[PDB]
Amino acid sequence: KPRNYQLELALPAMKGKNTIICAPTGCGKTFVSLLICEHHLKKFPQGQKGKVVFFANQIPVYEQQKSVFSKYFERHGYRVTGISGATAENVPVEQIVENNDIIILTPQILVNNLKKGTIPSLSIFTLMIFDECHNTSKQHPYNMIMFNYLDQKLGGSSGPLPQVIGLTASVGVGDAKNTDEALDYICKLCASLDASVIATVKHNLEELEQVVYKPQKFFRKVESRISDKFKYIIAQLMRDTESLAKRICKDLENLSQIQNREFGTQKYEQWIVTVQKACMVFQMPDKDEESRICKALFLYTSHLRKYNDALIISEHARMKDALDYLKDFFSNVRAAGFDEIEQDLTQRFEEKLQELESVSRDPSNENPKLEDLCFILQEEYHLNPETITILFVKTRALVDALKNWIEGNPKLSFLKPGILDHNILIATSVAQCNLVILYEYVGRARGSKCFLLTSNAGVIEKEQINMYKEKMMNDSILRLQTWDEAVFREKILHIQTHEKFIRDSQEKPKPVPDKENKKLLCRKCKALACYTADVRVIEECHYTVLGDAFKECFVSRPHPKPKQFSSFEKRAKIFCARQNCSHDWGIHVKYKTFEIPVIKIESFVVEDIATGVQTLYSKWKDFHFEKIPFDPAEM
RNA sequence: GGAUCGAUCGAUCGAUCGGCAUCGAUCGGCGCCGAUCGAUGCCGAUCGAUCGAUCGAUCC
Ligand SMILES: [Zn+2]
Repeated sequence: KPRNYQLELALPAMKGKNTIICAPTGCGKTFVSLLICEHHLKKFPQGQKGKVVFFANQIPVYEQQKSVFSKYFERHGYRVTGISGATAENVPVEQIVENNDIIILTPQILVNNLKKGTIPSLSIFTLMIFDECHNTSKQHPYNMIMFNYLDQKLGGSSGPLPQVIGLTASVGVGDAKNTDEALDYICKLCASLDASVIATVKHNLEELEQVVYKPQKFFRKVESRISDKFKYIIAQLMRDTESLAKRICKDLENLSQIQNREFGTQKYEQWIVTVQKACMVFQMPDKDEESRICKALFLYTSHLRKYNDALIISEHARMKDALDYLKDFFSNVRAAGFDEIEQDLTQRFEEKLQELESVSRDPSNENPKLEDLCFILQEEYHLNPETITILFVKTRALVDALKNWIEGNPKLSFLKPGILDHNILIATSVAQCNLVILYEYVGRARGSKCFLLTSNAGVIEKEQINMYKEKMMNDSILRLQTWDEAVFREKILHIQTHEKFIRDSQEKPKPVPDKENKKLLCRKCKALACYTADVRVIEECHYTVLGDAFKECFVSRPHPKPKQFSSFEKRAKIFCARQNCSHDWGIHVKYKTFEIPVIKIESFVVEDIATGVQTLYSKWKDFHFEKIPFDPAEM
């Protein structure tokens, strides 16, 4: 039922000016959006009809919004549909838009439509609502819609432009340190989303706080381990692994430039990735030993990264969790290859494993962070026996690992399997949520706590300046609400005109396609896969090979999660077909009826025929060559 | 497969402050010392811009 708080938040969009409204709940935002839909469609007289469009970023919020919009719009004679990825092909989108009003499409569909040529203008819609509207920052699908609207408006061909109301729970601060910078960022958001009103609660603050989460920050800066025997053993393992890895390259230190590469840190992982991408462009002209040293090194660097991830886990989660992580990696990599390099590294791991299992089983080497995490979990489960603890870690490799520690520690018995009837849920990004714990990271039942366990004070100072930024954002929101309307309209017109001018400034022209027929090699294996003359791009994004000689150069493996993206259908994952390479290459797909595997340039390297230089690319847009479109008449 | 966002970290550049090292100008005392100003190199603290890596999430 609509209360005075929702009507006070929904007041400035009744007049007909765009808003960036802020409600801290989700159901209140949904009710306000439904109220704006009701008042906006009911204001039209006979002979005209409105086309209020709702945008939802993710699939579950799209399904929730589609269910709510279908449930409420039953007694008003209003039709409701929503389009998504599994709905995109089905029937053509122009017939859905032209024969309905309340489209709840996800924004990437509209971005693809306005890029294609369908939906010739944004003036068909009469109101536009943006769920989670502070995402309109840079190159977002919401921002692509807003760039289209600003090019339609400021170009001089503006017609019946839609109202551009928003929906969020936080305006955001960004890279702002002073109050003028926060005001500049909020004005930049208001100009990019093209609004002159920021609606927030100013009078009915008493009934607002009945659903507000209101966290209680309880930071605990607690020191790390002292007796690092496992770190000593595996650090010696990286030391002699890197020393034996220098028997094939005499300039491994000259490949990278990131110094202070201490083990167990993200800086070491960055050094490992940089030295892997530095070795991956190897051009020794023997072309038979080159595959051998590239395969050997790649095994060395994947072992090094696996060891570094083992100490990152052992720093955060248990010692034994690092041991099972390394044992699982060696068990999965033993079946992939049986050469001298793999056997040598595996027999080195079993020659260290006899002391590794002795060190890991020692109960005097437990992590102190896990000890006081168990202590605080014990005391909050003792205070209340129905606490749902959310646990935020940095990586998914910890997500099961801490869970195994939850399945390993005998002092706790009220913790239950909840890896994401579940007592504790451990995840990485986002319900009751009575307790939140952030383990080295940076709902209902009000009175919640948000513990933060870090071995560094930088995260504590970041959360302190985050609280200062929240207070300063609320102060800048009140300051912008105190301003006059016409000066704010002139300000957002100036800011969005400067934004449109600097957007048209960064319009790079078409790059030229390189005329040579370049050859693609494996990342880890350096085998002849295909030439670029046989590389056809299908829908200006996806690339494939129609070569008959390419068909025997790969092998198949069953896909764990097939899912029909766009008009394609996944069937299997393709891999390199050799003795001990087994490198990922792409994915087996069906377009309409053919089975032509689509590759990714991420797991490939590009070599030219004349110069012979090997180039490393991560996205297909960075690759500039003769992009011949895929013709179905050939194969 | 392709795109998008967020957190941490790295590289480069610029700005503010402090410290070390070096070269010149003025004043005072008995060639030496104290003070300030001007310039260069390095490091530390903070901020901004660009690029990248990892991790996570999202969409098509
Ligand atoms: Zn291969």
